[PDB]
Amino acid sequence: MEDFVRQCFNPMIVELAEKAMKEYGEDPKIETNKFAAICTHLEVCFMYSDGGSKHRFEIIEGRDRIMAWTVVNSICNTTGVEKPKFLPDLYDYKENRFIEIGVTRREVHIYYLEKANKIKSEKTHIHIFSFTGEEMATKADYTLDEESRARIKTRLFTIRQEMASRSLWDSFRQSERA
Ligand SMILES: [Mn+2]
Ligand SMILES: [Mn+2]
Repeated sequence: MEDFVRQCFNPMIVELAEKAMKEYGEDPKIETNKFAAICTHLEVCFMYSDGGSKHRFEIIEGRDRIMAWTVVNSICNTTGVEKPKFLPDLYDYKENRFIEIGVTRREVHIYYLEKANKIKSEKTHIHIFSFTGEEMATKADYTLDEESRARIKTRLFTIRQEMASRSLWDSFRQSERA
């Protein structure tokens, strides 16, 4: 799986994932499913931010904590949107709302509720993807066009298929915890 991750994801995503794991004392060479999951999540966030009009989204995920909060606080100050308790993933300048993105190995509805429960926000939009083509977004409002969403859904399916071909998928699929 470590070899899979390093050949599947671009070096910027892999570096960010390694850093995120080491910040919690986790070794990417040992907790390789986690390594894969973090990379997938980052890749989805960046894909999502590329799917709108130029300048539609601000990326928050993947930034160091200080810069992430600087971005969040700046946006809150200039738009008056409520300050979230936890860092979200993106800000949507069109809809004027923060976005929390999730990618799940279980099922989109359970992950959606867990995420709703964690952030406890009246205002932050949630969008969840699976590796088998399901999605689930707050108020069935999927933000992006069918084409952009299809690209994300296809990418995750492709990752799943590659894992399966290497006999990595069944361990990976069963590795997410409530
Ligand atoms: Mn995040
Ligand atoms: Mn997220």
